[PDB]
Amino acid sequence: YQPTPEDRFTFGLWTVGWQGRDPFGDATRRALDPVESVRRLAELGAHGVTFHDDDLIPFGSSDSEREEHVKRFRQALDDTGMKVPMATTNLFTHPVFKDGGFTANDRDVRRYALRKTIRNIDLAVELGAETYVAWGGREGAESGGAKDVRDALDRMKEAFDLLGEYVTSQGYDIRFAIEPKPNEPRGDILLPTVGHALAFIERLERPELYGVNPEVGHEQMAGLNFPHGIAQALWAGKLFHIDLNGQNGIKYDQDLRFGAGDLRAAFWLVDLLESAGYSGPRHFDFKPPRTEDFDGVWASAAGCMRNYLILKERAAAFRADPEVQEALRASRLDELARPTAADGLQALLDDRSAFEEFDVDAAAARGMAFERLDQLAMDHLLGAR
Amino acid sequence: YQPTPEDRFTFGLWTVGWQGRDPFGDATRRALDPVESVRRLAELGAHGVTFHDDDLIPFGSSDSEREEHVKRFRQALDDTGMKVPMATTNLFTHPVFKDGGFTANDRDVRRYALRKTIRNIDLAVELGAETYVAWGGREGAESGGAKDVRDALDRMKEAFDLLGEYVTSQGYDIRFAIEPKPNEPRGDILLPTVGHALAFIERLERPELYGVNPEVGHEQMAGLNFPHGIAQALWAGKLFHIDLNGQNGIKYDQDLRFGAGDLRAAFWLVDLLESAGYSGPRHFDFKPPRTEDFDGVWASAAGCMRNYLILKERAAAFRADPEVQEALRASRLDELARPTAADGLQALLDDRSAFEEFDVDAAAARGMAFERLDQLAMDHLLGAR
Amino acid sequence: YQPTPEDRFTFGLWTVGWQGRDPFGDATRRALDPVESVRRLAELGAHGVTFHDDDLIPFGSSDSEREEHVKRFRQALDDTGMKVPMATTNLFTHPVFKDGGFTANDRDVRRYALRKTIRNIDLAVELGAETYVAWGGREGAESGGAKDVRDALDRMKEAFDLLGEYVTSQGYDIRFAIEPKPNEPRGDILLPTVGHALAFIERLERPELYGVNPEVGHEQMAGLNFPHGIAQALWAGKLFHIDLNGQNGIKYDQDLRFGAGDLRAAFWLVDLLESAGYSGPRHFDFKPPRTEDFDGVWASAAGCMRNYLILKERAAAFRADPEVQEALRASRLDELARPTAADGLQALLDDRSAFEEFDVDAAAARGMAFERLDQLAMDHLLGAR
Amino acid sequence: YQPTPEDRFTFGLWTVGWQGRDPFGDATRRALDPVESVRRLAELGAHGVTFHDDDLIPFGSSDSEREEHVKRFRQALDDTGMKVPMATTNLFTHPVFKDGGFTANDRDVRRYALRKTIRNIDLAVELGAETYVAWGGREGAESGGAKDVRDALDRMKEAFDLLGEYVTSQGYDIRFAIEPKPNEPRGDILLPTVGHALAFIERLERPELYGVNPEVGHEQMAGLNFPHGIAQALWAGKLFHIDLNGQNGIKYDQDLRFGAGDLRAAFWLVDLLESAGYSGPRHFDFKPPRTEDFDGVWASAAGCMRNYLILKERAAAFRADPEVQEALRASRLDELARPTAADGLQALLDDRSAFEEFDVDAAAARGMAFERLDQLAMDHLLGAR
Ligand SMILES: OC[C@@H](O)[C@H](O)[C@@H](O)CO
Ligand SMILES: OC[C@@H](O)[C@H](O)[C@@H](O)CO
Ligand SMILES: OC[C@@H](O)[C@H](O)[C@@H](O)CO
Ligand SMILES: OC[C@@H](O)[C@H](O)[C@@H](O)CO
Ligand SMILES: [Mg+2]
Ligand SMILES: [Mg+2]
Ligand SMILES: [Mg+2]
Ligand SMILES: [Mg+2]
Ligand SMILES: [Mg+2]
Ligand SMILES: [Mg+2]
Ligand SMILES: [Mg+2]
Ligand SMILES: [Mg+2]
Repeated sequence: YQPTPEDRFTFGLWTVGWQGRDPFGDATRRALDPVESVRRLAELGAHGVTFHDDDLIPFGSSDSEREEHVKRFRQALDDTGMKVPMATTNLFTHPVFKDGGFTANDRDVRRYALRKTIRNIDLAVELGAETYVAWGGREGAESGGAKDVRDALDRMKEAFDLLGEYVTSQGYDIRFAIEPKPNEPRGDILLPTVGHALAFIERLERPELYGVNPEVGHEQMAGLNFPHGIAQALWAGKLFHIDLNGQNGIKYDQDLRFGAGDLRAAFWLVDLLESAGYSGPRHFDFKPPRTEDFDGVWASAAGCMRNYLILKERAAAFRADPEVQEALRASRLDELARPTAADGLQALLDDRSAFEEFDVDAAAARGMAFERLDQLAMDHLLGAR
Repeated sequence: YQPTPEDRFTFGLWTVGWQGRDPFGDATRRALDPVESVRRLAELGAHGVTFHDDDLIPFGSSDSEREEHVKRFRQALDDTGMKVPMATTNLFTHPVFKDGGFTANDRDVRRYALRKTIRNIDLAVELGAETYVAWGGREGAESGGAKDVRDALDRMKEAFDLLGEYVTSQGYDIRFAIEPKPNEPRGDILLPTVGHALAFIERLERPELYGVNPEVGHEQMAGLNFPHGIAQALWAGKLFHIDLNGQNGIKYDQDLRFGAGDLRAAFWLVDLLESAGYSGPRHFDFKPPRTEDFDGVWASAAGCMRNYLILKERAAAFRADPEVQEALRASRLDELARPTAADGLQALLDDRSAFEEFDVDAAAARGMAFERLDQLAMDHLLGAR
Repeated sequence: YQPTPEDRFTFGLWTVGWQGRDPFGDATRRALDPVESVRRLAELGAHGVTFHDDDLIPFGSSDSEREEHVKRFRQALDDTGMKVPMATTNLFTHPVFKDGGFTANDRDVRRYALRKTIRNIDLAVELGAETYVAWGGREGAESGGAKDVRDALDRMKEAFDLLGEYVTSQGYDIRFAIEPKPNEPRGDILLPTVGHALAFIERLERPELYGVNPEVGHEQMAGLNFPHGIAQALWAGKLFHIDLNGQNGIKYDQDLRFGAGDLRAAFWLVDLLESAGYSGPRHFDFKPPRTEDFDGVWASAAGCMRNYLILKERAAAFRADPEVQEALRASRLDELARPTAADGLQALLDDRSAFEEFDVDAAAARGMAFERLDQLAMDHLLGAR
Repeated sequence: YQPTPEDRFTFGLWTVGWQGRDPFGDATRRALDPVESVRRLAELGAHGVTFHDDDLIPFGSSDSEREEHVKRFRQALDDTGMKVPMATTNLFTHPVFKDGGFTANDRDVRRYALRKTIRNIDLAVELGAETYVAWGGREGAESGGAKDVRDALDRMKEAFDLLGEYVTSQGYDIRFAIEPKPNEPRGDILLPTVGHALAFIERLERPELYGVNPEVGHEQMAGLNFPHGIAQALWAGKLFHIDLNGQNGIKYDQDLRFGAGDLRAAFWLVDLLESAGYSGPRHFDFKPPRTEDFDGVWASAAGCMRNYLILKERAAAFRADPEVQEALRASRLDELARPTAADGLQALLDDRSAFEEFDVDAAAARGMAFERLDQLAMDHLLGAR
C-alpha cells in the first residue's frame, strides 16, 4: 500500500505544521519550516502541497522578505518535483477579521479583505495553482441582531463577483472553490453546508468559475451524510477539489487523520470518487494530535495515504465481485438508473398499469434485499470474503 | 393577543388530528372527523387548513366515496369561511413507499407515485390552493449500497419536471414548494436541508415554478440556525410557504407547539418574517403531545397562535425603540447594507487606503458592541425594558 | 465465522419480530409467532431468546390463554435447546403508560405498573431467567412543569426497593439491570445515561441486587463513547447484561444490526468485553429495516453474529501481535497500570523529584506515539497486516 | 434588576479576563490585571471571584514573585469587600499535561499533578475558599488503544483519595467538587456527565468530602436536560457549587453569557435552584465574545446577573399564581409527591384495585393537561399574563 506521486495525494502546510495550540492549551511542537515539510512530504510519496498566504509569508512582511520566502519555497519544489495545485487566503487569524472578511460590518475591513485575496491570487497563478479555495470561517455571528443575513449575502455575492471580474480581466486559468462549514469559530457560519454553497453559486454573475471544496468533518458536524453531499456536488458538476480527514460525530472539529472517525463513511466516499472518475487532488486537511512528537506527525500523515489505498482496494474488490453484481440486480439498482417515463407525460397519464390496474400489495410485498447487500459490503471492507 | 382570520394562521388536518401513535406506543386519542377540525379551528381564529390526499380521502376509496368526502369538506369550508391555501400528497405511509416515491428503486413504484400526485394536484386547484408541497420523507437510505445518489437525483429531477409540464399544460395557477428534512424516517433523506433544496431547484427545466417550504424543527435536527436558512431563501426569492413548530435540539423530530423548543430562535424568525414583508400563510405543522386529551389539543393549537402574536409585538417594540436604533448604528449594521465597492474593481485596486495605508491595528481595536445589542434584544423579548 | 450456542448470542422476540411500523408508516411485514422465531434462531446458531410480558402473552389475556401461550413456548425451547437468560416488562406501549409506569403522576397507575412487573418476575424465574431488565421508556417529560424530578426519583427509588423486597422474600436467584436511554419516546427520559443509572443504584436499599444493561445506540444518541461507558460499568462491577446494535450518530434511535453504525466503536467494544472476561449473554436489540422481507430479517440477524465473530478475531490478533505489545509499551500503557503513589502521601510530599526538581520541559517533549498505535489497530481491523 | 453582594454572584478571573484566542485566531484584547477585575466586578454588584493557580500566579514563578502576587490580590479583596468562595487548579494548559494530569500515562506526570494541586489547596484555605473544584479537561483520549479506562479510573480514584487524606490530616474545612464535561479538548473526556461523576464519588474512600460542580453548557454539549441533571444532584445531596453560562446545542463549547443559549432551560434552572433553597454561589463561567472591547466585557458580565434576576422574578410569579397552583393540581403534581405504597408490599399484593379490578381504559383516557400548564409557564416568562 505504497503511495506514489501518481495517486495525487496533497497536504496543506498548516496540517503537518500545526503546533498543537487549542482553546485550552499551549503549543506542544516547534514550528516547521515550509522547506522541511516539502522535503518530508516528498519522501512519503505525496504529489504536492497547498498553502494560505500567511503560512508561506508571515503577516506584515516587507516586499523584500516576501520575495525571499517565495524563492526558498520554489527551490524546494524544484528539488523534489512537488506541485502546488491549490492555494487560499487567511481571512480568519488576525484580529481585524474578528467579524469576518467579506461580510464584516465595517466597510473598510471588507475592502481590505478583497485586496489581501487579490494579492494571493497572483502568487497562486505564478506557482501553477489550478484552484483557489475560499473558507469564510469568520463570516457569521453569535447573536441574532449582529448580522442581517440578506445584507451579508449581498456583500458575499459582491466579493465573489469582483474576484471573478479580476481573474477574467487578467486572463487567468484558475477556478474558485467555496468551502462550507456549519460553525466554529463563529456561533453559526454563513453557507453552512455543501447545499447552501451550491445554491449561492447559482446567483453569481459567472457561475461557471465557481464550485465547492467539501470537507469530511465539516458536513459530519451537522450530522449529514458526506458521500450523499459529494454525490450532489458531482451531479451539479461542481466538485472542484475535496478535503479529506476524520471526525467522530457532532462536536468540535477534530480533524483526525483520514480513515479515523467514521470508517464506513470513508469506504463509501472512496467507492464514489473512484467510480465517478474524480481526477482532482486527494487533499488532506487534518491535524496530527497534540499528544504527538515529530515522528508521530509523519506517521499520521503516512496513515492518511495508507487508509485511502486500503479503501480503494476494498471498494474495487466489492464492485468487481460477481456475487455483489448479482445482489445489486436483486436490489434493483439497475432499475434506479432507467428513466421513470421516457414515454412522456401523455403516455404516463394513459397507462392503466401505472394506477388503475397497479397491484400495490404485490409491489409492497417485494423485499429490497438491502441487508444482504450491506453485509457483502462489510465482508469486503473487512477482508472477510 | 387574540388571532383573527387576518393574521393568516393555518393548520394541517394531520396536526390537531394526530392520534398519538409513536415508535413505542399505541394511540391515545380517537380520530377526528375533518369537518370537526375545520369548525374547531375556525372558532379559535384560524384562517384556513391544509391536507394530504390521504387525510381527506381514505386510501383505496372508490370514486363515489371520494366525492362524498370532498362535498362534506366543502360544506364545512362554506359554513366557516375557512380557506385551503396549500395541499400535499402522502408518499410515505403505505408500505409500497418503503423505498421512496419518486426515487424508489422499482420503476413501477415511481410511475405510481407520479399518478397519485397528479390526481391530488387536480383536487388542490379545485379547492383553491395556491401552493403544492412535496416532502419526500421516504427518499433516502439506511445503507451505502442501496441507493446511487446520482441516479436518484436524476429520478427526482425527472419527477419534478413532469409535474411542471403537467401544471403548464393544464394552465393551473399553482407553484411547488419542496420541504427538506435531514433524517427520520429514513437513515438519511435526500435534499436534507434548505440549501440542498435551493441548489436542486436551479437544475429543473422551469425553476420559476418551485420554491421551498422550510420547517423549524427540520433545520434544527441538523443543528442549523433556522432564521439564517430562511434569510437565504428570502434572498433567493424562494420562500413560498413556511412550517412553524418547536424542537429541543438534535434528536428525533418532536413537533412541539410553536414557541416551545428554542424560544430565542422563534423571536428572531418572527422579526425576520415581519421585517421582510412575508405575506404567505403562517402554517403550524406540530403534534399536540400524546399525554393530552381533546381539551389539551385545542389549548396547544391556541398556544401556537398566541406565541406568534406575543413575539410579533416584542420584535416590533425592539425595532421601534430609539435606543435600539442607536445600538444598531453603534454595531455598524448600517455599514453592512452599503456596497463594499460601488466605485468598481479598478478604483478598489488603486485605493491605497484599502491596503497600503490601511491601519489594521486601529480597525482591529474597534469593539463591535454586539453584547449590548443582544441584551437590549433579551430585555425586549422579556418585557423588561 | 460460524456461531454455535457456546458463543452465547441472544435475541429479543421483539427484534426479528418487528413488523416495521414507524412514526410515519404502517407495517411492512406480518407478525411472527414466537414459536417460529425460536426455531429459526436456533438454526442460525443462537443460544437463546428474551421477551417482554406483552411479546409472549397478548395484553388482556385470560389466565387460560396465558397458560396456553406459555406451554407452546416451553415446548419450542425443549425442542431446540434454546435458553431464556433475561426477561422484562412492557411499561410503554399501552396508553395508560402515557406519563410513565413507576413515575406516572397518577398514583393508581404507579401501583398498576408494580403489579404488572411482579407478575412477570414470577414467569421469568419459572423459565430460568437470571436477569430482569427494566427500561423506563415513558419516565420523563416534554415540558418543565410536568414533572418534579426530585419527587420522580423518590418514586423510582420506592419502586425498585419494593421489587428488591419482593425477590428477597420469595428467595429468587434473579438480579435487576436498569437500561438508560436519553430520549425517545419522551422529550427527555430520567436516568439518561450509564452514569446516571450507576449513581441511582447506590441510593437503593440493597444495591447489590442491581446493575446496568447498557445499549450501544443509546449512549451514542447522546454522542458518548460506548466502550468508555462500559469500562466504567465493569470498574464498578455492575455490567449484568448488554444490548448490541448499531447507530449512526445523534438522531432518532435506528437500531441497526451490530457492526453497522460506528464500526471502530464496535471493534473497541469487542476488544474490551473479551479482555475483561465478560461472561454474560451477547444480546442483540436491533430492528431489521422495514425495507426487508422475511429473508432479509434472517440475513440481518445472521450478520449481527457474523460481525461479532469477525471483530473478536481481529481484536485477538491485535492483542497477540508482538509489534502491538511493543507499541503499547512505547505509549506507556504499562505505566498507566502502576500505582501513582504506593509509597503514600508523606513520601509523595517529601519527594523532590515530584515537584521541586521535576523537569517539566523534558516530560512535555516526550511524544505519546498514539498515532502509530492507532494505525496498527486500523491495519488489524482491516486485515491489512 | 440591580444585583447586590447579597445575591451571591461570583465570576472566575479567567472569564472577564479571556483575551479571545480561539482555535483559529489570535487575541483581540489585552490581558487584565487581577486587581482591576476585582474592582470592576465589585462596582457591578458581584459578591466574589474565583481563580485557577495559574490565573493568579504565572506558571514558573519564584516564591518571591508568588508572595507579591498574593499580597496585591489580598489588598484588592480588602479594599472592595469581595470574597473568594472557590478555587481550582490549572491541569490543562501546559504541554506537560497533554495526556492528562491525574490519569496521564507517564507516572512522573501524575505525581507532579498531585503536588501542583496540593500547593493550591493550601492557598485556597488561606484565602477562605469553602470549595475546591476539579475539572479534568485533559483526562481522556482521541483513540481507543491509548487509554485503558479501567486503569485510568483506578488512577483517578487514587488521586482523589490522596487529596481527601491530605485535607483530613491538615484539618481543613474544604470540600471537593468534580466538574464533568463530555469532550473538548480531548476527543472524549472521562466522567463525561453529572451522572458519571456522581457514580464515581460513591467509590472513593470518604465520599462525604466530594460533590459535583455542573456547568450549563457542558451537559448541553451531550444534548441532556440541565435542570433534570441538577435535580438528580440535589436528590443525592451533592450540589456543592454550580457554573452558569449559555450554549446553543451540540457543538463546540461556546460559553455565552447566562440567559443566552437555551432561554427556557435557564428559566427552569432558576425555578429549581430557588425552590430547592440552594444557598451556594451563583458562579458565571463564560467568555465575552472576541468581537468585543472592554466596554463589551463589562456589559456581558452585567447581563449575566440581570438575566438571573429577571428569571428569578418570573419563576416566583409563576409559582405564586393561584391559577398556576390550580393547574399543577389539575396535572397531578400533588399525586407525584405522595408515596406509591406506604401501605407496604403485602398490602399492595392484596389490593385488587391495583390490578384485578383496575380500570385501565378509564385511567388511560385522563388527559394530563400539560400543554395548558406549559402555556402558563410561557406567559409568565414573557410577562404576558
Ligand atoms: O476548518 C478549517 C478549514 O478546513 C480550513 O482549513 C480551510 O480548508 C482553509 O482555510
Ligand atoms: O416531517 C413531517 C413533515 O413535516 C410533513 O408533515 C410534511 O410537511 C407534509 O408531508
Ligand atoms: O429503546 C428500546 C429499548 O432498547 C428496549 O428494547 C429495551 O431494551 C426493552 O424494553
Ligand atoms: O470547560 C472549561 C471548564 O468550565 C473550566 O472553566 C473549569 O470550570 C475550571 O477549570
Ligand atoms: Mg475543520
Ligand atoms: Mg478544509
Ligand atoms: Mg417533523
Ligand atoms: Mg412540515
Ligand atoms: Mg433503541
Ligand atoms: Mg435495549
Ligand atoms: Mg466550557
Ligand atoms: Mg466550568
